Amino acid sequence: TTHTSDFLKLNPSSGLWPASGLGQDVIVAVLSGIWPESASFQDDGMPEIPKRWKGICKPGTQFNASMCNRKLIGANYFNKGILANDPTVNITMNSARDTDGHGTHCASITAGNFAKGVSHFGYAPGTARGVAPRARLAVYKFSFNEGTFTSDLIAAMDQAVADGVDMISISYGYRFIPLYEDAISIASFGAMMKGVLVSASAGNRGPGIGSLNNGSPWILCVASGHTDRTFAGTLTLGNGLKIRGWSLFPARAFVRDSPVIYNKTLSDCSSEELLSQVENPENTIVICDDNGDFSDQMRIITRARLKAAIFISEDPGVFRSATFPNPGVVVNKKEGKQVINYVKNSVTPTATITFQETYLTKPAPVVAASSARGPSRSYLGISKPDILAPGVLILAAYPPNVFATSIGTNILLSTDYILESGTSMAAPHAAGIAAMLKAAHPEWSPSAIRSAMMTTADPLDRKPIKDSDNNKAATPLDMGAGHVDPNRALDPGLVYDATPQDYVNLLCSLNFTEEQFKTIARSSASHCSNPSADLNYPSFIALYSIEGNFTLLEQKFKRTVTNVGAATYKAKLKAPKNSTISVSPQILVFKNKNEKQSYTLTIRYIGDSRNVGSITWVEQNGNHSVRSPIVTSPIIEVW
Amino acid sequence: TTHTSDFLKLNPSSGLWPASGLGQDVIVAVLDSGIWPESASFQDDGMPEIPKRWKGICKPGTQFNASMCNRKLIGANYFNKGILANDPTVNITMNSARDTDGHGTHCASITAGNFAKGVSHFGYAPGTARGVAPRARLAVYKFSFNEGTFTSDLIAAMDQAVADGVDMISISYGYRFIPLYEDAISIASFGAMMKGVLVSASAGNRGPGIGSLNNGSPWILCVASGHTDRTFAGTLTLGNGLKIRGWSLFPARAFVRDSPVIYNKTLSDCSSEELLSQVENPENTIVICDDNGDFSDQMRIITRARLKAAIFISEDPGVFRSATFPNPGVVVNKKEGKQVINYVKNSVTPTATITFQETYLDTKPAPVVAASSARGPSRSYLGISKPDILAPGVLILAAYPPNVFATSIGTNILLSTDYILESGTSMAAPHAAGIAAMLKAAHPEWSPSAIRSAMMTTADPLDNTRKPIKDSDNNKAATPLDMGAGHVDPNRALDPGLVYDATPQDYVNLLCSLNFTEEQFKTIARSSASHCSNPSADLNYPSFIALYSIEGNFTLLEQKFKRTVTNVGAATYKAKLKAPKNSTISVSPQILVFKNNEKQSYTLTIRYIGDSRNVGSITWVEQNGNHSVRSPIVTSPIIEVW
Ligand SMILES: *[C@@H]1O[C@H](CO)[C@@H](O[C@@H]2O[C@H](CO)[C@@H](O)[C@H](O)[C@H]2NC(C)=O)[C@H](O[C@@H]2O[C@@H](C)[C@@H](O)[C@@H](O)[C@@H]2O)[C@H]1NC(C)=O
Ligand SMILES: *[C@@H]1O[C@H](CO)[C@@H](O[C@@H]2O[C@H](CO)[C@@H](O)[C@H](O)[C@H]2NC(C)=O)[C@H](O[C@@H]2O[C@@H](C)[C@@H](O)[C@@H](O)[C@@H]2O)[C@H]1NC(C)=O
Ligand SMILES: *[C@@H]1O[C@H](CO)[C@@H](O[C@@H]2O[C@H](CO)[C@@H](O)[C@H](O)[C@H]2NC(C)=O)[C@H](O[C@@H]2O[C@@H](C)[C@@H](O)[C@@H](O)[C@@H]2O)[C@H]1NC(C)=O
Ligand SMILES: *[C@@H]1O[C@H](CO)[C@@H](O[C@@H]2O[C@H](CO)[C@@H](O)[C@H](O)[C@H]2NC(C)=O)[C@H](O[C@@H]2O[C@@H](C)[C@@H](O)[C@@H](O)[C@@H]2O)[C@H]1NC(C)=O
Ligand SMILES: *[C@@H]1O[C@H](CO)[C@@H](O[C@@H]2O[C@H](CO)[C@@H](O)[C@H](O)[C@H]2NC(C)=O)[C@H](O)[C@H]1NC(C)=O
Ligand SMILES: *[C@H]1O[C@H](CO)[C@@H](O)[C@H](O[C@@H]2O[C@@H](C)[C@@H](O)[C@@H](O)[C@@H]2O)[C@H]1NC(C)=O
Repeated sequence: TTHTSDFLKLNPSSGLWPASGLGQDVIVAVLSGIWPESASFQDDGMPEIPKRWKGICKPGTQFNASMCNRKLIGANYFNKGILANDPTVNITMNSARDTDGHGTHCASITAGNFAKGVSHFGYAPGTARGVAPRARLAVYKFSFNEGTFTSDLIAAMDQAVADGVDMISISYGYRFIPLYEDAISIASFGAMMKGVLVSASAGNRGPGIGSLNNGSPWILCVASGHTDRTFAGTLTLGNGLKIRGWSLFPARAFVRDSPVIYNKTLSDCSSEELLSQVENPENTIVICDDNGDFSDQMRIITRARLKAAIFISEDPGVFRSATFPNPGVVVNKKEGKQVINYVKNSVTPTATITFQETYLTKPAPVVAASSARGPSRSYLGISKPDILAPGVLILAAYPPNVFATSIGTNILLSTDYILESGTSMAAPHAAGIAAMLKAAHPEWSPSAIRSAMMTTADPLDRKPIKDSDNNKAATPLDMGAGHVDPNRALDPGLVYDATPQDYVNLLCSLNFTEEQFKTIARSSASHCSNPSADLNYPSFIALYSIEGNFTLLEQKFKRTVTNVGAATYKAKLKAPKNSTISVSPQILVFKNKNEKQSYTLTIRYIGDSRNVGSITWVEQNGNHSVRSPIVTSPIIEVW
Repeated sequence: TTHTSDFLKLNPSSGLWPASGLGQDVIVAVLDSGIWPESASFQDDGMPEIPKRWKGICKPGTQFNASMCNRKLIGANYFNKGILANDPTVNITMNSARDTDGHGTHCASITAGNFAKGVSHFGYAPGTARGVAPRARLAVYKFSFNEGTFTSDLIAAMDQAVADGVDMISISYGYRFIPLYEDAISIASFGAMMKGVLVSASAGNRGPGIGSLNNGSPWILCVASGHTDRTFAGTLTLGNGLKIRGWSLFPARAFVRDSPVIYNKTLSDCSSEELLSQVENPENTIVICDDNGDFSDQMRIITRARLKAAIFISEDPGVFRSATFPNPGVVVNKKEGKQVINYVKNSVTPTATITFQETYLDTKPAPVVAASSARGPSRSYLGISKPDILAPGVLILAAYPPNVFATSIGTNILLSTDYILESGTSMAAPHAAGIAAMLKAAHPEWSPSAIRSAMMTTADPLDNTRKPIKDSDNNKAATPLDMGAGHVDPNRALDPGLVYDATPQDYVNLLCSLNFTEEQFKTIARSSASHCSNPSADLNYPSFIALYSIEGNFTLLEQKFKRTVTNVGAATYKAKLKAPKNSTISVSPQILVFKNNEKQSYTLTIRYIGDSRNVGSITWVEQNGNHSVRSPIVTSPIIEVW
């Protein structure tokens, strides 16, 4: 977060920040605790706490009722699930204090206060701050070293909603269970019913189809993108050749004019014995061929105590990890050829590598290969995930007394700020943005706010955003509407709104037993005479069975769009491959603010493979562009 | 130097700094392995224009061009003819004033480094770095090259510096085992002195044996090295709550928390690689090392064995001068070492936690004379007490070339840095030189000798506890042969009241009394004086030494010293005497009255007997004021001279 808000174009001059006061008057809850004494959680520029708030600072182990402030305004923890499970347990950290790190990291990403002069062992240096630097923090810890319990999770969410939180951020997910057994979904439904939007991670079991979790209609489901940041061990050869490779070695290693060797017998870097046969290992650099297992090469290299290693690799796994315990660089295939060449055509080939360099990459963003993919096996009906946000190697606060990274085989390091990857990092970005949107428009519903963020998202990086796993254009099942564009989201022109009743009607059309229905609903609605699955959503999915012959299919979607800008819009269409689409009316006229207008989209398609297209309502006498993606998809095994 | 000027009490409010403008109008030359110009210490952010007086060049060379200078680094010159003449076949890789070693960059920043924000030695000693004289001008003269260092090049560098009109000279080099007329630094220094330029030189690091110093010449400011009050911590906490502030300089934020500790006499020696290789799960276990007089070997065996960490029991002063700490660990004293071992023996599942990158400014006592700081008396010239003065020289933080080996982690990882910790009289001298330079800026007419006088008679012989400064090698009171007059006290030195002055002619007369052949005489004096009808060894010096042969029977001896003291303050002083053990001293007159630059002479007389170097002093304390002019006295055997 020393760059992330810049990457999002956020700034004090104009856009969401000024409009929202950096979220000072809004409150975002974060469902493993927090390390309160971190700089990210101090309150230097914070105005008084809004009267509305009455949340507690619940005492516990190494945590007392004065631990809160105008920034970290609430702290609560929920451990009854653990105890009920086994009253024999001694909970070491019986409070909201974080002993894992995940909770601290997420909290600072979403609403970390400005923190000067931080870095990840020299990388990504600068001032850290949350996407919403003045948003209020309410911590709810349900994850403990001794266990994490579904019911505790739900108890935490319910307490947060009950506390009057403006937004909820949760970087957890469960798979393989139907909605009426899905903890986060059950609680989210409740949150939505009460006007609180929930941001949750899509999960990290990508890139296989339908691999995401938290894919519920009443949740903002967030996928993870790379930013334009990179970390360098600049590689210079004895012949002047200079290459900006990749490195995250956590110290200013000194490797200058050292002997480089390339030996096919060991070039694999998979044999400890072989590597142990290179003389003067401590002053020599070895080249490692691409063998699809970098982290094993790094381990063998680290164990053998080589000066450094040059790794040839383009495996996306490499660029999401901060594990770099031994000096070395990673280079792509072409570059790897240049290097090997230099070595073979020389006696006395040498190399120099420097570290702790950080640069601000094309193209970006890119969908992380491991970001889980739609459609939702919780509910195929509605396209997921919703939106893309930065989640690869993000810098945020961290507990000073836990393992952070490693040097050599025997040295562990700790830190105040660490780089971390995952949809876990992305979600809190969205949550903060959502919170600022809500501060700018205090009347906007959870659904409208998700709408602003979506129809305003950018699907381009100026080409279509790529999927890192295959290098082809990302789908809405990869990135939803696209990369969050906070500033635009401030002024979307049209929003696809929805009400609590609308979700009840949706839940109702699912045809669960009334007991299952009650499980999810539980006390926000009763068993519901107007079932309706066509929930007013800012995106479109068209599904097709794969059980037998494929035949031309057709689908019709009804949408209502309210004007938040008098204005008129013309629909522009781009039909998914091998399909046709049509809308009606083709034009929407608006007399004045708040007026609502409906339309119907119709797709005619055939299955076999997920094709994409879209529909944009572009303003004729203005610069508003309301975009909604469209995707066809097979009908897959649901939970 | 993130603390060092604070340790010396220097500040912008009052004292030497304001009085001198932090040395902005003065110039100090560093006879060097050169310099790394692009360092933050050598930028010119607060620097006024370069004084017109200066006409020194920015001599081009390898990777160094004529624009490499600025209002801070105002001069750069190098001298390599000695190398070439010795062998024209040589290819000098860095043929310029650019530093490829580091020593020169370190010394330069210590003496006149500009304020540099947010620096540290891998997390230790963090803060703003600055020279003892943050606005002094730098003139670099490089005579030391990777391919060689030549006496004649050294002399050529000094002469060029004097010729350039430098105000002060700093040189952290020394040679031993040679008579004055073969002593390069002395020869050149005589020339510098003759022309009103004081030379600060290190006393050397072959202490603590007697007469081990170099640069012990009457016309040189000979500087010894002290510890400061700074310490570096791996706080050690045991599983039983016991918390110990041990010593550590591991160059990263290692994470060692609640780890298993073992104490096993069979390997507690930490000298067997094989033995240590027998401890299972070495990567998660902490081993205790007994005191065996060779810590650095223990550290090597531990590092090679890849233990989580080690707890070293040691009080060896060698440990506290080194930044070599490639593996997590702590060093504890003997008592603490007992507590730890106890805890371990009386427990199953003993554990420990160590944290790093902690730095404290609380140490008592300080300063302390470094065990390795070379000791008087001068085998160059027993006649005059050496060294002259004490200054911070142990683990000093200063600039360093970014592209050279700095320190180490594990057996295979080398690190580099912009600012490094370094120990030795090498670090002390540039401290004195900067102070001398500021004194000269405050009093533009003061001679080199007067300035050395101000620094000496104003030096403090007591430590932060108000006891007499200790010798780290034995823990007894330091001698003037260990620390000269004592620890520099810049602010006081600004207003000494009385100075023991001297003139170029005075040194000629001294040189003359040495009775060298006239060729030898010419070697040293070369062209500043001619072969000298008023020989005189009683050089007007701010200290006293009384020598006694050890060749046979010891018999009551007597010595008389004549001193002249000029008043730099109308005032009157009464002499207070403290006679060295087993001896008597007397002065006359016992009182000095001053009407208004007036000069007044007196004679000190010691009656002593040899056997062992005893110390005493003579202080001229002002009756109607707060001036105190102190001069140490020391008896000494007469040892083999060079
Ligand atoms: C949870 O903490 C308890 C203390 O609050 C532990 O029992 C206390 O444990 C002491 C440590 O062995 C023991 O000296 C005390 O007699 C005992 N007394 C009480 C009432 O706390 C408990 O440890 C378990 O129960 C104790 C009594 C022993 O039987 C241990 O062997 C058990 O592990 C702690 N529970 C756990 C699972 O750690
Ligand atoms: C390339 O790969 C191997 C790295 O271990 C080297 O072979 C090994 O050489 C060792 C002595 O250098 C020897 O003890 C090992 O038995 C041997 N291992 C194997 C699998 O052969 C090889 O060195 C070359 O080949 C060996 C056999 C000797 O003939 C050496 O003199 C050769 O340099 C490494 N280097 C090269 C240039 O192939
Ligand atoms: C001193 O620098 C010279 C020029 O850079 C070196 O001579 C040159 O070395 C090159 C590499 O061997 C070679 O391509 C050039 O033809 C050669 N000659 C000239 C005029 O440049 C010189 O290297 C030494 O002398 C050469 C001729 C070889 O015999 C080497 O063995 C020598 O090292 C450098 N001298 C040294 C001591 O490095
Ligand atoms: C203290 O150190 C001894 C030397 O390392 C340990 O003995 C060594 O134990 C190894 C297995 O632990 C074994 O492979 C080595 O051959 C043996 N070496 C020597 C010189 O004794 C000893 O460990 C104890 O005694 C040994 C023989 C085994 O029986 C272990 O199980 C014992 O712990 C050391 N004793 C310590 C921890 O108590
Ligand atoms: C003298 O050395 C300086 C130091 O670089 C040269 O200036 C640099 O030139 C490079 C071009 O290769 C630039 O990238 C650096 O930023 C320049 N820095 C500046 C502002 O000096 C300078 O050009 C050299 N002059 C000559 C005549 O060689
Ligand atoms: C709890 O918070 C911190 C963390 O332990 C404690 O240091 C506080 O100690 C007590 O309050 C502070 C303000 C100080 O006066 C100290 O001396 C007290 O013991 C504690 N704070 C409170 C409000 O209990």
